[PDB]
Amino acid sequence: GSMSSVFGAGCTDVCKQTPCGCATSGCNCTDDCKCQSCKYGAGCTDTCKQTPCGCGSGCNCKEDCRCQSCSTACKCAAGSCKCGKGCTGPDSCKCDRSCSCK
Ligand SMILES: [Cd+2]
Ligand SMILES: [Cd+2]
Ligand SMILES: [Cd+2]
Ligand SMILES: [Cd+2]
Ligand SMILES: [Cd+2]
Ligand SMILES: [Cd+2]
Ligand SMILES: [Cd+2]
Ligand SMILES: [Cd+2]
Ligand SMILES: [Cd+2]
Repeated sequence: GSMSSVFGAGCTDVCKQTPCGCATSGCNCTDDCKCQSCKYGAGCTDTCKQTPCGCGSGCNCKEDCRCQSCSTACKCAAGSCKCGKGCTGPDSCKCDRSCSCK
């Protein structure tokens, strides 16, 4: 129940590479980047990618995490998701822990 995208809202051509070059040439993408490959390392942990997630109440991520399973519930509610997504809730949120809302 989500958009089938591997990109965010402003990815570089380096992200459009193959393999993804952001892990070689640096990352410069947006907070919506659904690319588990470039933003990894400085955002996640080996406990998050376990699928669904092994973090839960025992997280070991960085901060650039886009998962709402281990990240704490946003204060988004009643139109309080100013990033522009407008999820207004952690369950609807698909942003990261350092986004505009959070
Ligand atoms: Cd990207
Ligand atoms: Cd990428
Ligand atoms: Cd990137
Ligand atoms: Cd994570
Ligand atoms: Cd997680
Ligand atoms: Cd985590
Ligand atoms: Cd949020
Ligand atoms: Cd959101
Ligand atoms: Cd957001």
